[PDB]
Amino acid sequence: DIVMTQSPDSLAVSLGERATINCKSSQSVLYSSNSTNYLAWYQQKPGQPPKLLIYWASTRESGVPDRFSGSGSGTDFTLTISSLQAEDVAVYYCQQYYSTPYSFGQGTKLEIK
Amino acid sequence: DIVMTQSPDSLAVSLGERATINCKSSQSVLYSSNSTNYLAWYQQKPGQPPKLLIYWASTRESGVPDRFSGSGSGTDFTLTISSLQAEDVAVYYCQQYYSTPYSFGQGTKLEIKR
Repeated sequence: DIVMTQSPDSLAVSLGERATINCKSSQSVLYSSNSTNYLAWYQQKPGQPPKLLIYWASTRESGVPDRFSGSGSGTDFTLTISSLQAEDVAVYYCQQYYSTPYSFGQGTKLEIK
Repeated sequence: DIVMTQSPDSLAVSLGERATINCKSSQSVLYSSNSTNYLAWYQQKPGQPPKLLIYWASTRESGVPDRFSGSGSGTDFTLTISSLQAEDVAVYYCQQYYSTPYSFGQGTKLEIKR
């Protein structure tokens, strides 16, 4: 199947500064028919289930602040936070839903410096 | 890793009738410390990513109509739809997020019996 790997497992940045989380798929998740990457990013604050943040690799889900943005294609993707805020402290997960079983990466813990 | 299996892979019922999709986990996702199940249900329509429908096994997400309700505990869960409506036609997936890697079931196609 498709294995997803993230990097790092955790990281910290000062409030106000940028942060980037990387994710690699063991296989391509690009659907050529409509040239789209079936990749998503989830935000998980402790005490809550994972919440959809970004899909199609770069499309933010409604409600998500414009400071979150996704990029990448094929097998390498990145989640970018332009200005870390207190509420952004959480564990992020990338996921591919190109072929079943849909799979997640191991997760990356984001914290404040 | 925990393995999620659903039954059946596809099914159909008449509009206004009930439908049930089952999901098994190879290992319990019941969390003893809080006695809650780390189980979720998603609805996926064509051209869109799966969308969170239910979490904690029975908590309905915001905006989700009461026709949808989840049940089960440990390793056996069930998604129920009391009155099938045309917009409920989609593929449903269960997910465990008790222990990484979080995982999905193979998906169940819900169709309208004409």
